[PDB]
Amino acid sequence: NVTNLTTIKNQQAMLKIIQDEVNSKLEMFVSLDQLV
Amino acid sequence: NVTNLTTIKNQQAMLKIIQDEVNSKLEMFVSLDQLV
Ligand code: NA
Repeated sequence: NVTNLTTIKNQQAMLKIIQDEVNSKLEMFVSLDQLV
Repeated sequence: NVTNLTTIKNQQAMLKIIQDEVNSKLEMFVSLDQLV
């Protein structure tokens, strides 16, 4: 039972970092859409 | 054990936000593809 709570933590941190990574690429796709 | 649930609720909220943002971007991608 301890482990799941710990996993949820580590997974929380790793989810947060990856969810921050996607946006930077996205904005350029936004700029390309504006250009087109 | 209750904390694990609270952290899991935080997981669900965070993903939710991310789940949205990505859908909002994919819609504009679809619009671009149809236009091209
Ligand atoms: Na794209």
